[PDB]
Amino acid sequence: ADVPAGVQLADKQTLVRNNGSEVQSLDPHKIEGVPESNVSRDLFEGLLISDVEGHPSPGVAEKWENKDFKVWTFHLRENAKWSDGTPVTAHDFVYSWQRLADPNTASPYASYLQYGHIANIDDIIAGKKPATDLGVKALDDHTFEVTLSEPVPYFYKLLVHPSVSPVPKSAVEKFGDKWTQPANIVTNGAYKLKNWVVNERIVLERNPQYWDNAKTVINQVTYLPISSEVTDVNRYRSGEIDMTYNNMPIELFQKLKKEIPNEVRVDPYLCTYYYEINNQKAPFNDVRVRTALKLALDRDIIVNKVKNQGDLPAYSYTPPYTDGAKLVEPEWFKWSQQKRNEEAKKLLAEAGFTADKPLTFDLLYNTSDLHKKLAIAVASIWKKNLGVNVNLENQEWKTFLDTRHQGTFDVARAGWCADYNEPTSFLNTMLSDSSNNTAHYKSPAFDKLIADTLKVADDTQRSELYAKAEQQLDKDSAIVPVYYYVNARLVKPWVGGYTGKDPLDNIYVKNLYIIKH
Repeated sequence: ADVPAGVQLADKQTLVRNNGSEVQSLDPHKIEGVPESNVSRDLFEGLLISDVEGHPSPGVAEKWENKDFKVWTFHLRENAKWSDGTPVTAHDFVYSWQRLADPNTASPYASYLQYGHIANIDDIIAGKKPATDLGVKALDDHTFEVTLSEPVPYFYKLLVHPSVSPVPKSAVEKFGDKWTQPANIVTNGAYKLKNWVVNERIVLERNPQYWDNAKTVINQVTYLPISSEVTDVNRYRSGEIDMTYNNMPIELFQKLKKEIPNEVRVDPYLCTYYYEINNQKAPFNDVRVRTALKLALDRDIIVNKVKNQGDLPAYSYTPPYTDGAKLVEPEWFKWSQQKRNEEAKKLLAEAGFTADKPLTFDLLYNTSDLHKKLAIAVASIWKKNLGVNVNLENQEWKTFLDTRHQGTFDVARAGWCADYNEPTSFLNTMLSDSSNNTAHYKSPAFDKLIADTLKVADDTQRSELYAKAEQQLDKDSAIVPVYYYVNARLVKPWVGGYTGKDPLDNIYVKNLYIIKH
């Protein structure tokens, strides 16, 4: 942390953060969510990290170069160490990205190496080539070189993501899936794992071996797994919680706005809230059905009347304020709701849905006040605007992700947040073979538009193809865009260092500090 001149610090430097839910795991190769990444950033540090405002900055790599945006050489700082005191080296990285590529890891983020276009990743995911063939090599203990199959100018921006964080081979190999237990884990970020009580708390303690330890100020941070936004606000206002999770409850937000204005942080956020449709299951494999639901959902009601927390009605997957996005707002978004509603009902009648045999299906969401309340209004809206019947189902975060990967669903509440600030961070997740593709959407035309983005060396060219890829996605009604999020959470007046300027919300506890109160 960079403490401002003259701020007086508290004696006690401890932080309690709500984290939305029980993390799927602490293994960087086994995770895919915001809660998983919150804790990962404090424990495992990659090549680059986001600074306090989100800019890609030095992590384990102190400086790097590229040759034609295809061969990237990372110079690793020499004092980078793990919590057992042993050096962090380029060999750590080679082993880790290899472990991520390997199909026997079954990482949900295995496709991240495709997104970066590391050489040979497609045959490695496919089983055609062993993982040791990945285009990565340690030139020496402090020099890691990456070779891509094509120029990727924004490549280094991908490197702040948890999936490309180093994992310590000797803990993984001797303890298997128990490597992340506190007695077995070894970490290289600012913190170390002190305690892990499933559905109770995760307690991190400062890691003295961390290379930038001298600037770390919080000595201990606890991550809570509270999925009730009401309860998180409640324990924040009671004094137990210092920073809530950034999901706000409908029951209390307006009141909070009026009661504690200074503590309500409302900032730009590159996430999109959508109802993810299972594109390979009947009757959702019929574009008419999918378009009816997209059009009959009333964004003005959901976003401005029922949520009203500063979100913006959405008409696409990629957020339009993403760096490099110049999106075409479709015609249906400008229509009246009644015109959307008529159109939606017409397509369903063409799909053969009658009043005697209505369209009835499930709507899966992750346990949450916010999502339950939005789910009930959507159900109602869809019921009165289109005549469809919806059955609401909640699941704990972990089970919920796993249901969506399984394809054991109809429609599911979803949210995708950028991993790096560029449109492919969203668009790559819809590629036919993406490991992130829980929509189970396969469009050859969609795939080709995105494959062409790196065959041109023009920004305008590349934004126009992103724009066309969003239109293809909208043409197929792959999803139901609801709103672009804002980052809204409560932060105690004494928490210094949360600027609200990173649009990915990549917060590190090593950059925070408690002001004396």
